[PDB]
Amino acid sequence: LYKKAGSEFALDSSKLEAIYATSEADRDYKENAVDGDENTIWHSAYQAADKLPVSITIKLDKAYDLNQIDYLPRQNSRNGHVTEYKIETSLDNENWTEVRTGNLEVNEAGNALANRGYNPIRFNTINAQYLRFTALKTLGDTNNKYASAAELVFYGK
Ligand SMILES: CC(=O)N[C@@H]1[C@@H](O)[C@@H](O)[C@@H](CO)O[C@H]1O
Ligand SMILES: [Ca+2]
Repeated sequence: LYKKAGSEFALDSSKLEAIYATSEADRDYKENAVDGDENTIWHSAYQAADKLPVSITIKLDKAYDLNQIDYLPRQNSRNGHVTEYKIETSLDNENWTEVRTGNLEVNEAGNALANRGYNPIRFNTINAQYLRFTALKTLGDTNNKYASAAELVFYGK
């Protein structure tokens, strides 16, 4: 029911730009969520007053008909693994449509995502030049405080 990385629709990460994120920590910048690279992450701040939700806004080079993104969790650590999320889109970065909400399954222990590769998230084909991805629940040494993402893969025409 999903599509894999070899969909004719998989936008190239060169098409994407992270224009905004609630916060960023260390050297884990918003740009690392859409650089096509498993080995870089976006991580949000984890100071004392930092809590969820956090979100990141991806700008596309034109407006696309999107119907799926893949979420690639941080490969070396479960810190910031997103387990509940929200997806919104817009043409103008001011008026958002709420596309959907949802969860990703945890492993047996409950300490990391069950699927450590591309977790596909499909939705009904909507036209967009901006997508806001919002982490609602997350894992980490402290749960539900900070989020990370290794990649967001977009699909659309
Ligand atoms: C190298 C590394 O893992 N750094 C993490 C950091 O990204 C963040 O998750 C922080 C919050 O607890 O924990 C650190 O250990
Ligand atoms: Ca990356």
